[PDB]
Amino acid sequence: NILSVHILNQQTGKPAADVTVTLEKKADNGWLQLNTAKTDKDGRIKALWPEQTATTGDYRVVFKTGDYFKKQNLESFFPEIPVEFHINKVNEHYHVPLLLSQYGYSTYRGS
Amino acid sequence: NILSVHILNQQTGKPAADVTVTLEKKADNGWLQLNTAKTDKDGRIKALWPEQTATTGDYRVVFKTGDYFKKQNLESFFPEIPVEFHINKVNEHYHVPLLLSQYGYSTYRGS
Amino acid sequence: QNILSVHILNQQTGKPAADVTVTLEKKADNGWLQLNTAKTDKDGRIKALWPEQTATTGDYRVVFKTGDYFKKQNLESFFPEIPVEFHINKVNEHYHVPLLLSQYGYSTYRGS
Amino acid sequence: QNILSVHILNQQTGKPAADVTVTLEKKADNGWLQLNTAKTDKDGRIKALWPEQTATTGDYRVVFKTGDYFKKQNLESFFPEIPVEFHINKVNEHYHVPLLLSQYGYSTYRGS
Ligand SMILES: [Zn+2]
Ligand SMILES: [Zn+2]
Ligand SMILES: [Zn+2]
Ligand SMILES: [Zn+2]
Ligand SMILES: [Zn+2]
Ligand SMILES: [Zn+2]
Ligand SMILES: [Zn+2]
Ligand SMILES: [Zn+2]
Ligand SMILES: [Zn+2]
Ligand SMILES: [Zn+2]
Ligand SMILES: [Zn+2]
Ligand SMILES: [Zn+2]
Ligand SMILES: [Zn+2]
Ligand SMILES: [Zn+2]
Ligand SMILES: [Zn+2]
Ligand SMILES: [Zn+2]
Ligand SMILES: [Zn+2]
Ligand SMILES: [Zn+2]
Repeated sequence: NILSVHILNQQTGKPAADVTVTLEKKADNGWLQLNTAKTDKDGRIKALWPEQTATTGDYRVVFKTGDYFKKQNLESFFPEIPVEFHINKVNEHYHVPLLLSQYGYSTYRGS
Repeated sequence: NILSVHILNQQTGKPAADVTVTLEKKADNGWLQLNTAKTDKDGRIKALWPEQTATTGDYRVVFKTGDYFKKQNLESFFPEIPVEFHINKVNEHYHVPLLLSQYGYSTYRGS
Repeated sequence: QNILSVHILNQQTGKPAADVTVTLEKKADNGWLQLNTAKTDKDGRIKALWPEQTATTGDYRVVFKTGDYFKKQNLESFFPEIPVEFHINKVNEHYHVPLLLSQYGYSTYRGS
Repeated sequence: QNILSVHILNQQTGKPAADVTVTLEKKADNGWLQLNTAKTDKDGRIKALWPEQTATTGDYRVVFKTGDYFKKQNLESFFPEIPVEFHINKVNEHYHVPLLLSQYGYSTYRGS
């Protein structure tokens, strides 16, 4: 499977479990949803890509982090966190982690 | 003006100049553009809000960093960088910096 | 500006980290010599961390005493303190070293 | 899973930083004390950085020799090297310290 994401809560140093994440493909107009899943107990979704071959182009994962903090009775600057990325080789592995705090985050292409 | 953004290029330790940044307002499960501007020689847009009172709700600034890198013949993982945030109080200041590399970034509410 | 500014933004509150002790040291042979110590102000800033002596080129270290900052709030942190080592290759320039801070994560960089 | 792992991701390439020297030191009574040194593999990893000797609680630091890493590519960096200090309260636990590296900025955290 060509896409994995995970969330590490930088305030606890522990994974953010049970966080909804969506995957969309950029279309000519707007976006098209490909999948949705929730991070597991290790804050991971190891296989977020649906059962379909990928094409080169732009994609967007959206980590629903607002809800995750809301459940802890915590406020956050971000209602959710979209990350847009480009696939240029269709059978490569893509890894998009999120390092999360209430009022800041980091994301990168992981190994 | 209630919204400032700036971009620091972590690969040079210098500001990212002449980068286009849009501002959108959330409305009916879609987004509406309110303004667009370019970071100055210091990587800043001091006054990104249009000349109209802000309303509470969710907003999205989109840093056009894919284009910034492509002009330098540098590949980037991200075609652009959207950041969504809540504006709960219409008259206070919102500062949304971006720390930028080709394959990673950080954003946060600034002071 | 002063040759050296530092500030701390608490990423968990989205507000500056006030009253955090920060030291400045110069590399001296295989060790370090303290040049100054100061505390972030109410905006999380130390606008002028260099003491009133001429800065020389070479390597330096700021240590953000963040373990203590979190301990006062009865919060645990992975880092007892956070050292950042950097170059001062040119004494005619301004050096800005921000710290973006969480209990189990941080970022630092050369700012403007 | 080892008491201590570290890895480096070069955020300018989106690829691991290979063959980077990393030391590990303990905060002993007589000063900082080297316990081990190693080099990241082709995946940017040192999965087992602890020496064979039993770990105790206390303060430790890893120093990623990134200055050298960039100098081999004829690239400048703000940091001669990057120290990261951290607490080990439970010797039975796994401690992971990734470094996300750019020439003029980095991020670190306690990983899973
Ligand atoms: Zn992962
Ligand atoms: Zn959204
Ligand atoms: Zn693309
Ligand atoms: Zn992966
Ligand atoms: Zn992979
Ligand atoms: Zn700014
Ligand atoms: Zn977009
Ligand atoms: Zn909102
Ligand atoms: Zn501001
Ligand atoms: Zn402000
Ligand atoms: Zn500052
Ligand atoms: Zn120290
Ligand atoms: Zn130097
Ligand atoms: Zn400055
Ligand atoms: Zn690792
Ligand atoms: Zn050192
Ligand atoms: Zn300790
Ligand atoms: Zn690990």
